[PDB]
Amino acid sequence: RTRVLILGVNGFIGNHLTERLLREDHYEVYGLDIGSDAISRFLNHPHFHFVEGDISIHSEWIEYHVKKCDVVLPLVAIATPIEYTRNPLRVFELDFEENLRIIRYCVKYRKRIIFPSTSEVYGMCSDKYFDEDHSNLIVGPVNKPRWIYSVSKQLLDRVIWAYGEKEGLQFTLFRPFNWMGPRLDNLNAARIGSSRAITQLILNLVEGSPIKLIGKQKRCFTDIRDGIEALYRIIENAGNRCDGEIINIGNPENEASIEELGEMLLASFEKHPLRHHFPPFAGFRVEHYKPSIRNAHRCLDWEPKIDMQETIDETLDFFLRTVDLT
Repeated sequence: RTRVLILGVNGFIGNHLTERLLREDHYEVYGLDIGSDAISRFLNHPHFHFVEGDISIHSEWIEYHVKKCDVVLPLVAIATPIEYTRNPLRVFELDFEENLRIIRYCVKYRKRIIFPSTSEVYGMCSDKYFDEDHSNLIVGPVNKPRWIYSVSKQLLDRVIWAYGEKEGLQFTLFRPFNWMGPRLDNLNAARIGSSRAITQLILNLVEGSPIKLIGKQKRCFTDIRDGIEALYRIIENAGNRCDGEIINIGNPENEASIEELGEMLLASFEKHPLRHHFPPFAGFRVEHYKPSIRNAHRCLDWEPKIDMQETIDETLDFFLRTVDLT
């Protein structure tokens, strides 16, 4: 069966992607990380193999699994805004330099690489719907440090594209738009996956802190149920329709501003069985951004199905029931 190397498996995507692949009968999953607390349910599974490791520290050990496997999924990256501006150099070394090494192992051993790009690469693009193949990418002056993340991920994309063009690297790039659902990534985990904005809000509701509002700008959210299904089809690569493709993965109908998202969580929150176990709501303390999903349609015959309310209730519910009250 197909050997899937998941680098940074101890989190949101690794958990859902693993559960999925394992439901099928033709995948062998090699999940590499420094801890397994988040995928313990899979440790004793016959087709799962935890691999002790760290992409900043290990060189050889990782190169070896790239060669030993068929498809590689690099999920390790610092994807926390405050950090873009706080420890930018560390964000560049991990996100850019260390992943570049993995990309290179992939071209060297002729392996398929499914790389998580970012929805942030579009920047201040005026298109109502961001198009992987046509939208221009707009960022601010170099003196506006917040963009180092976006531009870094973008340069990587370009380098992957270059290897695909001049050296036969087989690949697929995916750009997830605010994925959410059960088993969210810890706010400070350097693993790509779950929307930090919504997990910060749930955190607010859980800790009794207020929801801070810049809350104007609107965003698209995607249920992990719909998102992981898409990712899974990219691994399937039916008819190889994904080779050389860049695919946005989001539900363009779930639009909502920070304040609207918050309002939605509050509602589901106030009606939740465990509501009494959480502090009273602290209150609210004072452009476009939609993805085009044509490529997803084309390459995957994919279309988001879960209704937004359903996603809101479930993500919150699972979170509340998982909270360690003691």
